[PDB]
Amino acid sequence: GPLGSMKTVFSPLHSRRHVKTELDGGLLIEPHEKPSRAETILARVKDQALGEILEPEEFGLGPVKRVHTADYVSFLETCWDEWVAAGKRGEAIPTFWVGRGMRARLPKDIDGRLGYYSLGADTSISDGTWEAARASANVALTAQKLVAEGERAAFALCRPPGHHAHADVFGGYCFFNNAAIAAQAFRDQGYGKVAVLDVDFHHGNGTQAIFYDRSDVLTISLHGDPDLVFPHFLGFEDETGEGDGEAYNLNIVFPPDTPFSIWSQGLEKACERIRTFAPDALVVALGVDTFEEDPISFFKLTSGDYLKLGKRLEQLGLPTVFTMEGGYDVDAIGVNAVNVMQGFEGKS
Amino acid sequence: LGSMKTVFSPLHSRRHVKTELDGGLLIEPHEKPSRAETILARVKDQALGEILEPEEFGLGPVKRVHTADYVSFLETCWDEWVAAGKRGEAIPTFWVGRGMRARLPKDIDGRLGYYSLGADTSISDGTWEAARASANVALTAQKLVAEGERAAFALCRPPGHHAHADVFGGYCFFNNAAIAAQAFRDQGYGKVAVLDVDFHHGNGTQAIFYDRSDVLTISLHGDPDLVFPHFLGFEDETGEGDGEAYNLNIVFPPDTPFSIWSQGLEKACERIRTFAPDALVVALGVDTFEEDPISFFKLTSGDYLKLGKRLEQLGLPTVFTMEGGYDVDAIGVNAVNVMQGFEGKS
Ligand SMILES: [K+]
Ligand SMILES: [K+]
Ligand SMILES: [K+]
Ligand SMILES: [K+]
Ligand SMILES: [Mg+2]
Ligand SMILES: [Mg+2]
Ligand SMILES: [Mg+2]
Ligand SMILES: [Zn+2]
Ligand SMILES: [Zn+2]
Repeated sequence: GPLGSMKTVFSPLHSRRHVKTELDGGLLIEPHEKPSRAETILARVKDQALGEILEPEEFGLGPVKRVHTADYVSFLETCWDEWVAAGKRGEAIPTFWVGRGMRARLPKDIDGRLGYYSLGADTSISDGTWEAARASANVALTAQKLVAEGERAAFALCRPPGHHAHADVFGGYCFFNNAAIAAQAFRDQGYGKVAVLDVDFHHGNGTQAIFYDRSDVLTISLHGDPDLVFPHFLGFEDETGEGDGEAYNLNIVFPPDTPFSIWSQGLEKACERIRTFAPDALVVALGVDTFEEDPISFFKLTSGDYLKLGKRLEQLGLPTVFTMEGGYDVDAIGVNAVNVMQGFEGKS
Repeated sequence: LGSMKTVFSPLHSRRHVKTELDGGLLIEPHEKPSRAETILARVKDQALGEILEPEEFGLGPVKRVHTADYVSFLETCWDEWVAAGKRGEAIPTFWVGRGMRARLPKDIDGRLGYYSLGADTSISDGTWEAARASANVALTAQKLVAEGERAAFALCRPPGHHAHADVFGGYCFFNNAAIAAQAFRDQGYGKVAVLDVDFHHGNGTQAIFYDRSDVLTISLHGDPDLVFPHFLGFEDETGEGDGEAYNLNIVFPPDTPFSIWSQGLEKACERIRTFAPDALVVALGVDTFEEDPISFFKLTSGDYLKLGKRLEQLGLPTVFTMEGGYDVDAIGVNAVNVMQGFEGKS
């Protein structure tokens, strides 16, 4: 496509995930991660003529299982059917989990397995969750293929998001780690080193965990202080990797009310870390829940700041896949996410 | 025929939560105040023995079992929850998933998950007061036995046996049975056995004494592959370190009746005989009952008389702590039948 354009991959199958309940503050509420998020971004991609929009190819479970365990993939496929067959009347929500002092032992019971495979209770599973998660991973893999076959960049309009999912744990509205799947696909195709930069408001705990003992995939996240927000139990600045991965994970933490003038100092530190890592490809886990009107987050970026973010990311000079993560003010989510892509393409 | 004293606190009614997460829905809680009131009414109706209010022992004996940080959390959780703007009862949303750090966070939601093993045990106003009262009920029962009674009935509510040193869940906050067992040890009883006949595994009691040989922990329960607590309670868990061979789990499948369950009871009694303890704590649940709404054994009301009789034959100073049992219209008959069987009713 012409200079100033970027392709977007989008699957209509995201609408197969449309849960009705989310545990929040002790109540079952309307979920934050709703289908209109993807539809609003897509409409803005079309309205601004960002570039070609294409549906994903089907890559099968192979590339997903380069990152996720077979038992976990099997669990996600059967969980809903087993839940209904066991007589439960609500959506599939964990009630019990492996508390501190208990065994990490897989039980037969579906409630037990729900808790074994989860890190939170705000991510209901229902009919179509499996199909939407599969399509979202294929969206990311199709974007990776576009870039591997010649595009400078591509936008993977993933829903559900991915960066909170571990090799065998779901939560934070995520099931398959689309960013990690794209990064591993780059590695499997002969890209020697890959960086994953997580600019979503929340820590990419799943991505950090998946590559934690590796030096061939650099993981960086900017996020709200986990002492104060999800995911609470990872994301601290003292987590720098393990074994061969020591010095190849970087967390940058910010307090409530942080604006772009401060957040972008952390962005500059992340970009300098990417420069010294010198990767062959970049995956950006993009959330716009850093926005000043986001209902669940406490940074203060403006819509115009997303143009600046995209410009700065283009200056890294790397083949780049963007995977859509969070962002919950639906009025502005399309403007904000597409502003990143437009800034990358030279707008403003 | 014989008499047994019962300790009961009216402060149990301070815990009266409205919601329990169950099957993806917020339902009426199973662990409800009428459980304790129905048992107490039957204790009075049968003239089992004197009924006493608990003494206030303070937090010393509780902190012999539970960590100071956990005890502090339980006192402030509800106030912090309300001040943070939450509109429901206090229920964990996130926890330490496999692969995350066991690191205590500042946030109240984060601490709720750190200190819990499940989301079915809502916290609200008065939970702290009722949990403190329930531990005092167990400690008063232990005092009665140490001062000469053969046995005493601690009519605890909330129950206790699923609580670890620093984890609440399964309707439990303080491990009343563990607190009573440790009180026996602290008063010079060299060996103590804790026998858990509740339908569910006493995972908290197991964890608290797991590396210890001075407190023998035995539980009969439904197979954790199939029921709470799922991640402890298996027969291969026999202890750790010096505690090796001082934990015994006996597991049964759905539909198990007393004629089979009592064979496991006999194996537990033989292990207790060779251990030869100086005191016995029985974590007593009657959710082994054939009509219990969340459990799958098939004991009848008359079987609880036989259970009480068999426990008396151990010949030990015995504290009964009330745990589960959720078929309310039979809970009084069932629980008091254990005490009356202990005293000689058949
Ligand atoms: K982030
Ligand atoms: K790494
Ligand atoms: K038991
Ligand atoms: K033990
Ligand atoms: Mg179950
Ligand atoms: Mg919070
Ligand atoms: Mg009944
Ligand atoms: Zn986010
Ligand atoms: Zn029970």
